[PDB]
Amino acid sequence: SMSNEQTFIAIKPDGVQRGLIGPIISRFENRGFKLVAMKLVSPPQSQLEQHYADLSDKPFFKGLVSYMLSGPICAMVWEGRDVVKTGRTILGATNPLASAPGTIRGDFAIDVGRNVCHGSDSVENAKKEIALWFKPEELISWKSATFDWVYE
Amino acid sequence: SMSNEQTFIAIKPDGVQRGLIGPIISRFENRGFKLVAMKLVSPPQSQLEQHYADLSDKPFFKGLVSYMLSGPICAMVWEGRDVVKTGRTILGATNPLASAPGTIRGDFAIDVGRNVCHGSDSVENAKKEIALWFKPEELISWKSATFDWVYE
Amino acid sequence: SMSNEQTFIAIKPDGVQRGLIGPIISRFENRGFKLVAMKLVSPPQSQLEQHYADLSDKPFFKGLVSYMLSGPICAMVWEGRDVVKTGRTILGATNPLASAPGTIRGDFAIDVGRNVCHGSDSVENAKKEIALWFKPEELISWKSATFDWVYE
Amino acid sequence: SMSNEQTFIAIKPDGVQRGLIGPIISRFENRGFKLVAMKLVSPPQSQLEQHYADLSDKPFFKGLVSYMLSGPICAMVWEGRDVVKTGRTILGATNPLASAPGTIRGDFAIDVGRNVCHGSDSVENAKKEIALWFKPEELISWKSATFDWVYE
Amino acid sequence: SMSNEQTFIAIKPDGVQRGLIGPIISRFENRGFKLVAMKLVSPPQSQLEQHYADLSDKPFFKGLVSYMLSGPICAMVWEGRDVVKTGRTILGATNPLASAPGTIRGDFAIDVGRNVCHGSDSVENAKKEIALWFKPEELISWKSATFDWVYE
Amino acid sequence: SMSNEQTFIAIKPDGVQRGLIGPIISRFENRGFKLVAMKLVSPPQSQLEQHYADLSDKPFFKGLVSYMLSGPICAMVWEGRDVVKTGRTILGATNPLASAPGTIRGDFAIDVGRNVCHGSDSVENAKKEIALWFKPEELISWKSATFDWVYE
Ligand SMILES: Nc1ncnc2c1ncn2[C@@H]1O[C@H](COP(=O)(O)OP(=O)(O)O)[C@@H](O)[C@H]1O
Ligand SMILES: Nc1ncnc2c1ncn2[C@@H]1O[C@H](COP(=O)(O)OP(=O)(O)O)[C@@H](O)[C@H]1O
Ligand SMILES: Nc1ncnc2c1ncn2[C@@H]1O[C@H](COP(=O)(O)OP(=O)(O)O)[C@@H](O)[C@H]1O
Ligand SMILES: Nc1ncnc2c1ncn2[C@@H]1O[C@H](COP(=O)(O)OP(=O)(O)O)[C@@H](O)[C@H]1O
Ligand SMILES: Nc1ncnc2c1ncn2[C@@H]1O[C@H](COP(=O)(O)OP(=O)(O)O)[C@@H](O)[C@H]1O
Ligand SMILES: Nc1ncnc2c1ncn2[C@@H]1O[C@H](COP(=O)(O)OP(=O)(O)O)[C@@H](O)[C@H]1O
Repeated sequence: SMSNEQTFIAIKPDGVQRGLIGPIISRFENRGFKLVAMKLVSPPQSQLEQHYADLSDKPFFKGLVSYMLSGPICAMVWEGRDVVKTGRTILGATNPLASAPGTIRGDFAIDVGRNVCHGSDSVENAKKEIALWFKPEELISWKSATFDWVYE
Repeated sequence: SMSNEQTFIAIKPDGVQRGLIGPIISRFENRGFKLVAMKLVSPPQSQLEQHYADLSDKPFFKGLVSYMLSGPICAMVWEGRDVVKTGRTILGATNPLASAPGTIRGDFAIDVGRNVCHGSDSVENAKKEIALWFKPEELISWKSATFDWVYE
Repeated sequence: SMSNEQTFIAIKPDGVQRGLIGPIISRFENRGFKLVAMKLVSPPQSQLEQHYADLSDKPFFKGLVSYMLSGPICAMVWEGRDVVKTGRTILGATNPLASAPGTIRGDFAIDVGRNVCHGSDSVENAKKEIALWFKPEELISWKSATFDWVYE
Repeated sequence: SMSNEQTFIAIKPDGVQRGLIGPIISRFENRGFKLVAMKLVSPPQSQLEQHYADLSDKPFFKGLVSYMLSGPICAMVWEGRDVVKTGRTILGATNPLASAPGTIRGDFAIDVGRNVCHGSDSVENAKKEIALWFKPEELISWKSATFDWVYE
Repeated sequence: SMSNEQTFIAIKPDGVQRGLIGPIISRFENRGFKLVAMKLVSPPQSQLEQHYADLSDKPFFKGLVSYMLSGPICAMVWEGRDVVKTGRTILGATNPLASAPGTIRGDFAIDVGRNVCHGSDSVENAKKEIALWFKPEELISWKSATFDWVYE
Repeated sequence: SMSNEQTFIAIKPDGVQRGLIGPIISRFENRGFKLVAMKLVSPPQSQLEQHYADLSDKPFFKGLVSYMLSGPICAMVWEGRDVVKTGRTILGATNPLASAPGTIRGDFAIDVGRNVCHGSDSVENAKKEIALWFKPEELISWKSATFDWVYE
């Protein structure tokens, strides 16, 4: 689609505690995507329950929210062509037992409840998650010096 | 299912000769598995033949045994949930021709007779290999400081 | 001194454009320091002139401010024992021509006007830079799961 | 099947511009393949048109040749068993959207027109591409010290 | 001066706990030194007190032995020309505050009591430490395939 | 001073044999220097003797020449401000015993007769070595997409 597509990527509290902030950012950075927003944050419980509002009936919802509250979160917005779908491919399968080596979860995660990172699963959910986690002023506008070498 | 499942991972003499001990250990270390036993050994021929007992009448058996005798072996025991199956996924296909990049054999190996590493193919074979290569006191009991961040 | 000492580290616009956000964060992360605040920001010219207010009489001041405005900045606050002095050691000499390999500038920078990163040179300047760049609510409070293994 | 098979790998101008010469070479070097020829060249227009002669009727042909002329190319010849097929697997799918993480394009590329690298798709085309890009005297004959550890 | 010199390198419990076994081994492996013995052990109290016998009058002696007992240790014997002196340089200064980036402690450690690794400080002390931590049968004799390329 | 200063960097046969082409290129590539010429060559004895002409009556001259003939050499020309002096700093001390970790020889070499790489010691010697190893048309003229972010 368009090279200005954006997605929401968040390093979960287990990824921060295990020192994976650098490696995870390098995966998207080396792929050619543009970081337009990033901040370390500890959101309230109500925001995390809204982020996972589609899973409010799951049995693991209560444990998921409390685990997302157990530490800081590195919330990011990455911009690039097909960055939503490609971003999920970089993260790996939701259950890292089903993820392939070379992906984030395939290299670092074991339990589905401790899968290190989060990524938007659709363009519409990406826009809803970006507006939920970031203010419009936190989206930084700039052009990469190698844009014409990453994109045709 | 059980987070205390154990598998036997061994760096074959070609992996030792090519300076791959560090990177191979980092594959399991960065994934979140616990190293409970490790030693550099040059095991006798009988132990290696007992290790590959199910392949005694294979055409490549004699060559496999002498090649496993041609250099030191880094024998390891890794502990973690589904470490047996996931460990095999980390190693890649037995023939690195069929292995995917991002795995150990997919990044370092070419020939099936020089596939760099070994991994237990099942839980029962893992217990038999662990008892064959390691004495019980050589398995170290300890608790990882990030156990609760790797497992839910 | 105290293990709660904080310093201000910022990835300059040249470091962001060249894709060094991941590697730089990994230097402090692998050393054992705790990231307590981080955000991607494009500060106004007045804030950057206050950040370098001690150099308002330098001939390179006008070019320094405009260069700091040419792209986004990854502003960070790292916490750890002697993190101010050790942080400068990790960055390297101000002129990367005088920096040693293994440091950030020793591995990535050439020109002093394009030295990729910034670091506070004293505890007092660190407190002034932290309050200048970050709001008090952006400092996230948490304890690393390996704190007792990094510190005695 | 034979260990003396050769393929032509070429780092495209976008790969050179984005500082990927080192990492791409390490992918084949760490796998066990032998570098027998390499040079940084800026070939004439007629050479690139012959390289993609089978795509002369494609609508993107003129733009492909023009973009391949816009910068230097790191032309290489790698030798090893099944190096053509395995080399293609290391590069990843032609469209980086379909490429897997762990491959070259899966880690570094996004656009099909900016897939940073090229590899021969067959042994016949490899010989034709090697004869087109290299003089026979530029292929260096040597024996790797770890040959007997890579191959059985 | 002789290439058969041996030193004792030991990854301390904090190094094991922080997932640094792989990276530390790669430091010596990539330099050209040969691993002739390695094991993951949890030594008794009397062995650690003999290891630091020269520091029995230090005030931090009791705490040092207790902390060295609090987790597993990766005991290693590396062989190479001037491996004792060069090994100390690779580890870095005893106090990580004085260590340089690029060394093990300069990249991973902060506290003197948590410097993640140990190395023999002399050839005489290396022989004493090797005889204390390893049985003679645990030192594997082999010839590196790149020996004639590491040494003249 | 001049950003178009050029130096001659060559990977010696031991560096090629030990699979160090990728990492060595990344040292100069990540620092921000521009690769303008590169080729894998097996130069004749006379060229190598002319390269080390100032050492003709040294005791190690004959051994140095035959060792430089024993394998392929990756000859390169790198361009950048103070690339000659900084390039030598990246390589480390001639005797890797005296070299610091973080440099090429400090991370990969042990013996002075096997110090992996070569670098021009002065600007005038660089011009003489570049003309000795490379034809003028083999030097590629191009502009890095991040030139204005590496240099002020
Ligand atoms: N069975 C489970 N047990 C515990 N946690 C789970 C389970 N399934 C999903 N989760 C957690 O809930 C989050 C939401 O998962 P979901 O949105 O369905 O997939 P994804 O987050 O990969 O798009 C996941 O990131 C995962 O950490
Ligand atoms: N056709 C073959 N030729 C040579 N060696 C082989 C062949 N098949 C298997 N081997 C070697 O024998 C070992 C045992 O193979 P097997 O146990 O069947 O696969 P895995 O090691 O993946 O469990 C392999 O690691 C491989 O190195
Ligand atoms: N001579 C110079 N020319 C251009 N820019 C300079 C020069 N000296 C310093 N700078 C820039 O001004 C910034 C402030 O430098 P200074 O505060 O003196 O050292 P540091 O920032 O390393 O503590 C530096 O980060 C550098 O990028
Ligand atoms: N639809 C397209 N649009 C733009 N460029 C393309 C397209 N398809 C292929 N190319 C370019 O043409 C080159 C030749 O493609 P092809 O030979 O079919 O794939 P491969 O290079 O993987 O063998 C590719 O490397 C790619 O950069
Ligand atoms: N002042 C101190 N406080 C706490 N621990 C110390 C102190 N000095 C040394 N140690 C510990 O004792 C060990 C032995 O120190 P020493 O042998 O003098 O240095 P090295 O281990 O570099 O040879 C060190 O590894 C260090 O962990
Ligand atoms: N004493 C020695 N013994 C063996 N080889 C040596 C010795 N001194 C130098 N050499 C080799 O000769 C080459 C030329 O040395 P020299 O030019 O003086 O240092 P540099 O290569 O750092 O400029 C070195 O790269 C080294 O490999």
